[PDB]
Amino acid sequence: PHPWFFGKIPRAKAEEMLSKQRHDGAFLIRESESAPGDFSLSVKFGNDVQHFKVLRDGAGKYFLWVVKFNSLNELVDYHRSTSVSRNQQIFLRDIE
Amino acid sequence: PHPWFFGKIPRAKAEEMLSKQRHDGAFLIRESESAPGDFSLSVKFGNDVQHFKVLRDGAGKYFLWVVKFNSLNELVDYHRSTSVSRNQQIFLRDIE
Ligand SMILES: C[As](C)(=O)[O-]
Repeated sequence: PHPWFFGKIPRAKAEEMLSKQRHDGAFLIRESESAPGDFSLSVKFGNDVQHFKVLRDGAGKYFLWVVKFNSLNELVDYHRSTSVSRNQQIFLRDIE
Repeated sequence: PHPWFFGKIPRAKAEEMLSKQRHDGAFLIRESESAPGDFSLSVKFGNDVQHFKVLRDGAGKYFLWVVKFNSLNELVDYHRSTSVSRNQQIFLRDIE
């Protein structure tokens, strides 16, 4: 079916299992104990095993985090080294 | 105080100006004509000029475009190459 989707299992169990795997990035998507319905992402990284809430927006799309800005300026700067277009490498550069 | 803000200049005027510039990336921010109140980004690129809508979210943040997925599958594979931590470099690796 899916080697990474162990459905509903305890956060502890996961933490237990992952702490064994011998590689950073070892993960699995389980069903949250706390907030039902929502899935969580457990991953091993070093001497720990972190979790990430699998967020969903209005539209239903999935995502772990996205990049938004507090000011036009913060947006601009960011986009001097990260494309403004989603299908073309376009980086902002001063006029001039 | 800001060399890239051109207040309320016609979209056409922007193009005109920007098209003269010599570097892919030249740009300016203006008050959308077609949207009294919103800001738009004009960036010179290739023989033409592209325009972007500076969007705002329910929290009133600024952004141009984000990365979200229609399926958990998509989200995972994507995160094999892209960190899942906005503060740490962690890439998904299958379990053993
Ligand atoms: C948030 As959790 C650990 O219950 O998936």
